[PDB]
Amino acid sequence: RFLKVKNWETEVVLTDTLHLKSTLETGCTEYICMGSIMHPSQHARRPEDVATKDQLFPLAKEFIDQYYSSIKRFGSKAHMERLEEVNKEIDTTSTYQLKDTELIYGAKHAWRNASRCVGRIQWSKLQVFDARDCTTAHGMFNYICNHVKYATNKGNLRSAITIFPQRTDGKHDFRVWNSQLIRYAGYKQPDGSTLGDPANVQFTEICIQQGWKPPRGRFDVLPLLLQANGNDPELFQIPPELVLEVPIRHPKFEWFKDLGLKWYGLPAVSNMLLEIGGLEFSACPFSGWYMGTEIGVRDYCDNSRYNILEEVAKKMNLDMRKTSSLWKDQALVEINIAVLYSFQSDKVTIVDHHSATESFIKHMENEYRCRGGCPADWVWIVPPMSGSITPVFHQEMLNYRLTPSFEYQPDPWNTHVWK
Amino acid sequence: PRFLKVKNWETEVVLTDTLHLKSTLETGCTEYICMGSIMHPVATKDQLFPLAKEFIDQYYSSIKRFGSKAHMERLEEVNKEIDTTSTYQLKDTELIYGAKHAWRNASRCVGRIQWSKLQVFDARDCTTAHGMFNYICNHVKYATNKGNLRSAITIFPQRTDGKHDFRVWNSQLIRYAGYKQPDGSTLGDPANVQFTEICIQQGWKPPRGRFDVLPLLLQANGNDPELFQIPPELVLEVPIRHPKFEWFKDLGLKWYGLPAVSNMLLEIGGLEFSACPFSGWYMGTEIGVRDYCDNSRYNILEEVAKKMNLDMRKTSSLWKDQALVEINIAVLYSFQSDKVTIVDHHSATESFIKHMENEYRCRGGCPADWVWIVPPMSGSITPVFHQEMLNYRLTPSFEYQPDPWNTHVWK
Ligand code: HEM
Ligand code: HEM
Ligand SMILES: Cc1cc(N)nc2cc(-c3ccc(CN)cc3O)c(F)cc12
Ligand SMILES: C[C@H](O)[C@H](O)[C@H]1CNc2nc(N)[nH]c(=O)c2N1
Ligand SMILES: C[C@H](O)[C@H](O)[C@H]1CNc2nc(N)[nH]c(=O)c2N1
Ligand SMILES: [Zn+2]
Repeated sequence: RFLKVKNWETEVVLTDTLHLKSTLETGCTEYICMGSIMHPSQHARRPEDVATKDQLFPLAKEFIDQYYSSIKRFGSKAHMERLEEVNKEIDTTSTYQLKDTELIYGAKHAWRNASRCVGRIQWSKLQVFDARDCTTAHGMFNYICNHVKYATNKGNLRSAITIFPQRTDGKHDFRVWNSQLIRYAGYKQPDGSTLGDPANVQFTEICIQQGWKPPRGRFDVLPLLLQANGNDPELFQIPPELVLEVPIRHPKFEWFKDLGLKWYGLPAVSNMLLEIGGLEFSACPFSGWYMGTEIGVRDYCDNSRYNILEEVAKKMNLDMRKTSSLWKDQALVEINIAVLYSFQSDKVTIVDHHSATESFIKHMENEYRCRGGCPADWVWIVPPMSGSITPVFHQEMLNYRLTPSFEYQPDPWNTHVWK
Repeated sequence: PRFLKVKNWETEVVLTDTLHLKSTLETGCTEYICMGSIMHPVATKDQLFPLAKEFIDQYYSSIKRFGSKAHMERLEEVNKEIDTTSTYQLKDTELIYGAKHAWRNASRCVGRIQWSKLQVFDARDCTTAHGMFNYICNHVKYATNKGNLRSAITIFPQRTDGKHDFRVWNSQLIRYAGYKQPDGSTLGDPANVQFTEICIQQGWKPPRGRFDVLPLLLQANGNDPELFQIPPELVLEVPIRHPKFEWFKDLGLKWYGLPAVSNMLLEIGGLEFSACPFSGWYMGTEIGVRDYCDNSRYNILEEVAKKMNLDMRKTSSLWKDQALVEINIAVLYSFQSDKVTIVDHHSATESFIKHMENEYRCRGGCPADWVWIVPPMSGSITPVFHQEMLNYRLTPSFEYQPDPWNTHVWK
């Protein structure tokens, strides 16, 4: 009917009606909950390849209706002409093209609708770069460099998305093969161990297998692997002066900087799909700024990532014989103190998990007040350390799928037919 | 489908869940909205019949006697009781099987690797609050075992018409009192302020100290609850000191050794056991993260951080995180030093992954609530964080029930 959420620390109760506008299956049923499944559902709004008219047009009407409602038209002359324009365009090309305003609206609302994102208080402050005129990998690389430069802004980071041509028949996709624009290589060592970042071992190897000569260090910025109009991907080296990096040091442990650690300042996800009114932008790299835990809890401490916990623990002279000394927990805190201290000292935008979660609670209040709800995925909103001492831990959330949205998509190398 | 797969993204291990086909009651989610983080989303004859059948069939299957002569006669014997008396009585074997499987089925419990080692105390002959007290004392003494804790449950008479319920009004058997002061401050445990007032109103004379063990408030056969003081020599306690910080013991903190939850309802075969206190042993973060460090609890976070000379001006110093770790170190060190059973969140989550994999092997699945299985601190460095889990409701089960003072008709 109409669902309430309660915060068990403040007793604030919020009432959700926005979920009634949700279209896609979450994967749950009355009998099974899938809220901890990474990809619970395959319910897409359109089928395989180029859809028929009765498949694409109703999705397009819905988005156009939604956009003209958002600006307090709907039924206006411009709205009705737009519907005719979309209809003729689908009739004559089997697709349609978004206006600049519709594109900007759709990208912001994809971010506004991203139930897993704790950063959404910023959703309407997003710089949209229209790259729909792009035709080649070289052009994609040019757009990405300008994105990286604008978004980095000498450390005063600015949220941005660059949107490449939409999918047509599915054999002409634009893709950024990288998962993020900036990532460190991972090297599969002969003695079975791993040098660099273990997440990227496979992609690192694709790059090598494509002709990349690895410098074979521990912080090798990977090349860009860009695919335009379904052609074979091409390698490009981001100019180093565009890749802002922060040396990790600790405000008290002077031996910390001697660990020779750094991280990059710009998180820019580049393997997701942006879906607006039935159109699918398979290359839409988007960026904001880091929550400190994303580098220092996940990027340094996952067992299949950097795993430098022990060395920080060893350097801290901790009992590592048994878990009940909580040596992992102690080192994990110090690493996250160090990451934040370094980014703040170099005036690179960063947010701690206490501040980001507090902002999200505020965003939730705003969304329920003016929009009747806010989709939120508790499993992803709660930070990976110190969860119960942040306000989101005690906040009930409702998760549901609204459109426009960002969607997962398969890595292109499982799909690509080379030439 | 016929199968559902769950993946561990750290180890790549993939398990196949067929057990969820046997879940019969709701999760609260719908096909279009997930309620995985909502905390909480008498039977007629014709209602009781199929629920009893399902449970007896399940029990006779478990003992490899399905379809047997004893199975068919038990079935017939149950239907006659339902027909004649509108209820039925579990055999002792079924009671034990039911209690153990309600724990096995508890999707929010990370401790379930131990489920088959549960001491079941049958208290269905109890008739008065005094009798309940006697049963609960023996439970406490048995489970505590001088620090070598043993899990146990004590099952009081089932619900009949809803007007004669047995209830433990306490939420746990052993909790400390909370007193709100005229100046707005709180003495003791702020989580128990409401129940503390209920006890004082029933005549309890509070010591008005910081660690007053609350009295038992016991309701038998639907009568007004009655107060009892647990004998102090039965309440094992642990003074909290720190292995490095000399000053920690000067906070004067202690905790009780035995977690014993007493406000939930045990449901077996449609029968409802409204009074069923059960106990295990602590995971350290249940005391150290939640029992001292929720802003609605003791709030020695600020005290520990002060004594640590931490920069408490900005959050980005992570003073709260730093002080939370040390309190949890102290909790574990103290219990281990006093030889009182406790488990840290790393050991517990690792054991639970082993348990889950074993349940998938022999049982076809294991329902699990990631929101609750993942510990309240250092989540991603524990192995359950990367473990996909399926949540569904099997019966027998433990269920929430409203506080008895909300619905009780005072005599
Ligand atoms: C501006 C500062 C931002 C912060 C601090 C932030 C924070 C986060 C974090 C911590 C996550 C979970 C990541 C993890 O732990 O693995 C997340 C997820 C996500 N963010 Fe944001 N974010 C920001 C901006 C943005 C922007 C600009 C977009 C797109 C326009 C975006 C879209 C998303 C999406 C789609 C997800 C979920 C992806 C998935 O399903 O896996 N975020 N965010
Ligand atoms: C013996 C060691 C045990 C350990 C270490 C353990 C651990 C835990 C923990 C940490 C939680 C989450 C509590 C919270 O974070 O607030 C939990 C929940 C739970 N435990 Fe266990 N437990 C144990 C024994 C038992 C026993 C013996 C039973 C019943 C026979 C039981 C039934 C439950 C139930 C029903 C819940 C969830 C309650 C709810 O729905 O809110 N546990 N357990
Ligand atoms: C825009 C933005 C900023 C930020 N600071 N962080 C993000 C993290 C993610 C994410 C990445 C990878 C995965 C899967 N490993 C899930 C995510 O939610 C994302 F998409 C966008 C982010
Ligand atoms: C809002 C949320 O559902 C609630 O605060 C839950 C979250 N997960 C939890 N997990 C555990 N183990 N214990 C809890 O008390 C809670 N609280
Ligand atoms: C199994 C689990 O659902 C999965 O690993 C999720 C859990 N929650 C997460 N939360 C965040 N923020 N980031 C993650 O990668 C994950 N991983
Ligand atoms: Zn769900």
